[PDB]
Formats: sequence, structure tokens, C-alpha cells
Amino acid sequence: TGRPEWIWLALGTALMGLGTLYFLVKGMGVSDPDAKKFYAITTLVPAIAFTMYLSMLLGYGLTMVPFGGEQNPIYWARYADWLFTTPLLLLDLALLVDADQGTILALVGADGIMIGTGLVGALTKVYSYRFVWWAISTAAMLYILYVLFFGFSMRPEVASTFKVLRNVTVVLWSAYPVVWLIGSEGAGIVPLNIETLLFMVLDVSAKVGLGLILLRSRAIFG
Amino acid sequence: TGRPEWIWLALGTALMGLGTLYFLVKGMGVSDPDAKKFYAITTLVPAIAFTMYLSMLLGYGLTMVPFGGEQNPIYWARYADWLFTTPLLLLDLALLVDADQGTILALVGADGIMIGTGLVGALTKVYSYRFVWWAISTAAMLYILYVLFFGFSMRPEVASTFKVLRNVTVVLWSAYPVVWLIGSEGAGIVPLNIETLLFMVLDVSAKVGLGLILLRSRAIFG
Amino acid sequence: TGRPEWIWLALGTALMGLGTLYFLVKGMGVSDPDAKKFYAITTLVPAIAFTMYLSMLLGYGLTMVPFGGEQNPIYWARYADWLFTTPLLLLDLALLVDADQGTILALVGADGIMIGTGLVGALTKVYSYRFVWWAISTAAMLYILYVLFFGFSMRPEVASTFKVLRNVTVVLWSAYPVVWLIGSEGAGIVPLNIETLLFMVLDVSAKVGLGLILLRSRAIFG
Ligand SMILES: CC(C)CCCCCCCCCCCC[C@H](C)CCCCCCCC(C)C
Ligand SMILES: CC(C)CCCCCCCCCCCC[C@H](C)CCCCCCCC(C)C
Ligand SMILES: CC(C)CCCCCCCCCCCC[C@H](C)CCCCCCCC(C)C
Ligand SMILES: *C/C=C(C)/C=C/C=C(C)/C=C/C1=C(C)CCCC1(C)C
Ligand SMILES: *C/C=C(C)/C=C/C=C(C)/C=C/C1=C(C)CCCC1(C)C
Ligand SMILES: *C/C=C(C)/C=C/C=C(C)/C=C/C1=C(C)CCCC1(C)C
Repeated sequence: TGRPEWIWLALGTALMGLGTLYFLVKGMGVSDPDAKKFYAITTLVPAIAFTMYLSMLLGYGLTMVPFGGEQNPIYWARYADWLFTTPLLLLDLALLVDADQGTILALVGADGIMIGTGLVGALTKVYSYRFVWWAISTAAMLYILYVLFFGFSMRPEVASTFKVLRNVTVVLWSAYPVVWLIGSEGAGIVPLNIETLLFMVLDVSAKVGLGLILLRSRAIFG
Repeated sequence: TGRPEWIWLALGTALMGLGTLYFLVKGMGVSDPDAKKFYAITTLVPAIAFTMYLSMLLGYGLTMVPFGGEQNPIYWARYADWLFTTPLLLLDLALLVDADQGTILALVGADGIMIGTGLVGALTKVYSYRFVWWAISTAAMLYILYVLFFGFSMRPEVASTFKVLRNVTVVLWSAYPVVWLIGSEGAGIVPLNIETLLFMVLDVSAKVGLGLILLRSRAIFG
Repeated sequence: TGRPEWIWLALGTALMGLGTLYFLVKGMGVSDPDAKKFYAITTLVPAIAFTMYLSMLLGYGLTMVPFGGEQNPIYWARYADWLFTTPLLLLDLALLVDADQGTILALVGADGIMIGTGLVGALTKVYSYRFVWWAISTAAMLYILYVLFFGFSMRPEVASTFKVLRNVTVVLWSAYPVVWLIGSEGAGIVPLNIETLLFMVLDVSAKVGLGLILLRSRAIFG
């Protein structure tokens, strides 16, 4: 449309749609109960992202936020996506290593705090306070990355695949707070169309790329 | 009130209230842990519906949506109801057949997508796009109905009762997308007062009728 | 600020922050899987409350509701807090006594109804109807208190600690509907600044005080 960022929302829509169908077809035939879990979780993630990319594309998931005395376009639908997809991504890792339920609840809950405070920050009209919410959200993210690194007799296959996905996760997830900070939600150093591109690349890698690694491994089978 | 559809919201309120109290009293005394689950799930469903029918009745769960250059009355509270009650209904079926957790997560997640895209469609102001959301939601529903039919050594009692509830579910749930399509949320072929009547009949059958079948069966006991 | 109630939102923010860090440090080293669950649940509760107290403090979690022909300040963020923290509090009790899953689902669901109808009541613009929502919410609360009292061979340690926390819970939770009723959300008999103080004291006792009792007991260890 007249929104320069439309092309990246269109491409992301397409790529999440296509990954969803690919993982769907792939999980056809799986009867192993353990594998079943990894396919459900991993197929759902880009399915949800597909819907929220399309809602941004059609303009539904966009709102105007007054701050710095301007009307700032804020894509709120990203937070509806992440609210569900990031705990699912953490569940994939947690199941792989057979984490204790107490640790899974710590992780999902920290995650909810991360996304919910990011959303409040995105919609806050007092500019300086936006970054207070950014910092609390970032602290939640560092708690999560900590646990993925220092909170975990797995069969070798499990440990191998987990080490790769854990390294993927730390690198990609750590980039999101930076893009927000420099982008239209934060300091406004990078235009919205470039921000939208950055988040598209991170999202497709974190969802489809990550699932391609996981669903190709024997680590998911009993 | 001055809303011709009030009578059906009043009747639905009453019928969901009464079913909730009936199942409540009925589950008094049950000590079988397995039966306990079916009573909790099955009592909660019309309890939630009761509150959302009352919110429509009192006018709280109604908003105006501009589309086709008019102010269209949209009852959004239905989606708050269904967001919780339809996965619970699916949990009743899934527990009956002892489904794998991976399959339960596929089902609840597809369901969330179904209701959430229906809600976006209901609130979208660009008329043609309303039906794009309708179609994606419908695809999620067909995924769910598929799984209930081709994704499932149960004791005979389980298989019997499941076959009846599965047939009830496919027939009733399949009607909802049609009522939406022909009603005030969609093409506007049927007036709001008749739409509201249709949804009342489906809801009371899908919640109270369905629970009456289930809670009468020995299939729910270990 | 210019809001007389700010001081109590500031103190609550601080006290929830401090309890969160205290329980965090305390749970460092715990390896017992059962203890792990109680620490996760119990640390998360004031973590969430911290964020919602801060959102009230900064003004984000406040909205104006027209009723009785005035503009009534309503802190909606309390309901976002309670929606997650009160089922977690109930999960702490339920795990302690090893409740059946059917009973846990009854409890969490009744709780969701309690908070969600309280939220509708808080935002309803027709004054008399506010108290209809109050009454339904109160009925949900009485269902919950009933179950905590008449729905439950635990080792003595479990029974002891549970009896104390159950008595704490009944007394504190029962006060919330009274404060709402007499406060700015209800009859407007008590000013907002005094209401905010009352809820701060209840919240810090129900979250941090309650967790201090629980996390000090051996009841949480296998
Ligand atoms: C059959 C397999 C290989 C998957 C193909 C399904 C299609 C959709 C996504 C698959 C590709 C993505 C690889 C994961 C990692 C990346 C860093 C993706 C970032 C996007 C950049 C655009 C490059 C081209 C693409 C169209 C994939
Ligand atoms: C004790 C038993 C039989 C239950 C009675 C509790 C009351 C509430 C609901 C029970 C009746 C509903 C039967 C399920 C199926 C239906 C198709 C219901 C659709 C509604 C149509 C109105 C007909 C009359 C009613 C008042 C039940
Ligand atoms: C190390 C221990 C004792 C905990 C201290 C951590 C700090 C935060 C909360 C701890 C104190 C609260 C006790 C629980 C019960 C109460 C009734 C609290 C209500 C608040 C009243 C204010 C009194 C002083 C306070 C600053 C704690
Ligand atoms: C599918 C997408 C994923 C994996 C997205 C992850 C998003 C985050 C890790 C976002 C984190 C943020 C913060 C740490 C700071 C505040 C802003 C956020 C929400 C972008
Ligand atoms: C208690 C009520 C139940 C069982 C309701 C079920 C509702 C659905 C199956 C609704 C489905 C819809 C679609 C498939 C298309 C878009 C519109 C919806 C949300 C009505
Ligand atoms: C951390 C805070 C807790 C334990 C809060 C509990 C809040 C309740 C028990 C609130 C109950 C209410 C009703 C019973 C009636 C309507 C108003 C409410 C929501 C305050």
C-alpha cells in the first residue's frame, strides 16, 4: 500500500504461511507421542505468526500512539503473536531436555512478563517511561537466557540438538530489544520500514529456521 | 429493551445459568478423579457462557463497527466466551479417548486460531477483508474436525459415547461459520435478531445438551 | 504526583519488587523438583504484581469510567494482575495437598470467572449493574473458599502448613469484595486514596506475606 513497510509484512506473511504448511505436511504420519508434541508445538508457532503478519499487512494490527508530540505508528499485533509463540518456543527446548515443571513455569512466566511489559512500553505515551518498560522486559529476557544456560544424563542426541537450538535462541532473541530500542517504538533512529524488515528476518529465522533444525533431528523421538 | 434480540439473550442467559446449577449439583458426591475432571470441565463451560450472555444482555459485550459505511452492532463478547469454552469442549473429547498430549496441543492451538481470527474478522472495518478472516478461521475449524475424525483399544463404553459426542460436535460447530457468514457480521442477509436466536440455540445445544449426554455416561468413570 | 494515592502505589511497587528479589535469591540452590515448583510459582506472583503496581504508578493502568454522571478513575491494571496471580496462588495450595486435576481445573476456572466479572463490573457504565457483576464475582469467590475448606493421608507437615495458608487465604481474599463495594468502583463511601491503601496492604500480605510462610516450611520438599 502507501505504507513502505508493506512489502516486508507481505513477505513475512508468505514465509510464515509456507513454513506452516511445510511443517504440517511433514508431521503427517508421525505416530511417536514424543515426536507428536514437537510437531504440534513447532507447527503452531508459524501458524500464529502467519495470522498476526496478515493482520499487520491489512492494517488491523496497527495503532497510532502519541508520544514526543507526534502520532507514532505502532504495530501492536507483534505482541499478540509473541505472547503465545515465545512460550511455545521455550516449551520445545524444555521438553527436549525433560525440564522439571517448576523450571518450565519459571520460564513461561518470565516470558509473559517480557512480552507484556514490552507491550506496555510500546503503548506508553510518556516518552521517557517507554524505556523503563524496555529495561524491565530486557531483565526478564536475561533471566530466561540465564536459565537456558545454567539451569540444565540426556542421551547424546538430545544434548547435541539442544546445544545448537540454545545457541540459535540466545543470538536471535537478544537482537529484538536492540531493534526496538533503535526503532520507531524507542529512539526512532531507524525508520519503521527498516525496523519491520529486521523483525521479519528475526521472526522467520526464530520460527521457521529454528523449527527446520529441530524437526530434522532424531532428538524428538523416543 | 429496545434491542429486538434482547429476548434471545435473556433466554440464553437463563438456560446457561440453569444448566450450570444443574451440573454443579449433579457433580456433588463424585469422588472418582477421572469423573471429577469431566464434571469440572463440563460445569465451567456453561458457567462462562452464562456470564457472557449476561454481558450481551446488559449491553456491555456490544460494540459498533463501521463497515459498508454503516454502524454495525457487533457482539464481541461471544468471542471471549468461545475463546475459553471451545478448547474446554475439545478437552472433554480428548480426555475421553486418552489423546496424546501432542494432539491435545494441536487441537487447543488450532482452536485459539479459529476464535481469534473470527474476532479479528468481526472487528475489521474493510468489508471484503472480513471474509478473508472468515476463511482462515474456517480452515482452522476443518483441521479440528479432521483430527476428531482421523486422529483417534478404548473400552467399548468410551468408543460409544465418544462417537455420539463427536457426531454432535461436527454438526453443531459446522453451523457457526454459516450463521456468521449470512448474519450481521458477514453478508447481512439475516437480521441481527434472527442471528442471535440461531446462536442461542447452537450454544445451548453445544454446551448444555452436549454435557447432558456426557455426564450421563459411565464413560467418564475409571 | 497530583494523585494523592500515588504514595501507596509507590510503596506497593517497592514492596512487590523487594519481595520478588528476596524470593528469587532464596530459591537459588534449590534442586528438589517439588520445591522448584513452589519457588517458581511463589516468585512469579509478586513479580507480576510489581509490574502492574508500576503501571498504576506511572498512570498507564488507569482509565476514566462514566457512571453516576461523573468521570470515575478506575485502576484496571489490578485485574490484569489478579487474573494471573490468583490462580497461581491457588496452584500453590493445590500442589501442597496433591489435589486431583479435576479439582484444580474447577478452582482456576472459578477464579477466572471471579476476576473477569470483577473487571466487567469495574468498567460497566450503568451504575446499578456494577453490583450485579459484583455479586456474581462474589459467588465465584465463595465457591473457591468452599472448595479450599470441604474438598480436601498427607504427611503431617503438609496438613499443618496448608491449614495456616488456607486460613490466611480465606481472611484476606474475603476482604477484597468489601473494599471494592465501599470504594470508588462501588458505592464511593471510601475515597480512592484510602481504597488504594487498603488494596496495597491486602496485596502485599496475600503475596509476599503468604509466600514467606510457604517458602519457610519443609512442606514444599519431597
Ligand atoms: C524445505 C525447507 C528448506 C524449508 C523451506 C520452507 C519456506 C519457508 C522458510 C524456509 C527458509 C528459511 C531458512 C531459515 C533462516 C533464515 C535466516 C530465513 C530469513 C529470511 C531471509 C530471506 C531468504 C530467502 C527465503 C525466501 C527463505
Ligand atoms: C434435567 C435435564 C434434562 C436438563 C434441563 C436443564 C435446563 C437447561 C438446558 C436443558 C435442555 C436442553 C436440551 C439440549 C438441546 C437443545 C437442542 C436445546 C436448544 C434450545 C431450545 C429450547 C427448548 C426448551 C428448553 C427450555 C430446554
Ligand atoms: C526477610 C523477610 C522477613 C521479608 C522482607 C522482604 C520485604 C518485603 C515484604 C516483607 C514484609 C511483609 C510481611 C507480610 C505481611 C504484612 C501484613 C505486610 C503488609 C504491609 C504493611 C507495612 C509494614 C512494613 C513493611 C515495609 C513490611
Ligand atoms: C517469534 C518471535 C520471537 C522469538 C520473539 C522474541 C521477542 C523478544 C525476545 C522480545 C524482547 C523484547 C525485549 C527484551 C525488550 C522490550 C521489547 C521486546 C518485547 C521486543
Ligand atoms: C460454546 C460454543 C461453541 C461450541 C462455539 C463454536 C464456534 C465456532 C466453531 C465458530 C467458528 C467460526 C468460524 C469457523 C468462522 C468464523 C466465525 C466463527 C468464529 C463463528
Ligand atoms: C494478589 C491478590 C489477590 C489474592 C487478590 C484477590 C482478589 C479477590 C479475591 C477479588 C475479589 C472480588 C470479588 C469477590 C467481587 C468483585 C470484586 C473483586 C474482583 C475485587
